[PDB]
Amino acid sequence: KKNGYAVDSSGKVSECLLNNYCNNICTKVYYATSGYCCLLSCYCFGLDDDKAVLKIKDATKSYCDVQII
Repeated sequence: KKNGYAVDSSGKVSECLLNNYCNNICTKVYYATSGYCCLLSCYCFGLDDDKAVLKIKDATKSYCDVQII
C-alpha cells in the first residue's frame, strides 16, 4: 500500500469529477483507503495494487499531503 497518481490501465487517470468519486474508485480498483483531485490527477492514498501509478512532483506531493496526511 503506497500513495501515487492513479491511472487505470494505460496512464488514463481515474477521472475525478469530484474527490469522493476518485476515492471510491480507488478503493474499488486499486485498494486505496482514499484519494481526490490532486493538482492535475487522481491521487490515491493506499493503492495496494499499482497499475502504473504516475510520478508526482515534490511540490504536488507536498501540496497534496497535509490535506489528509
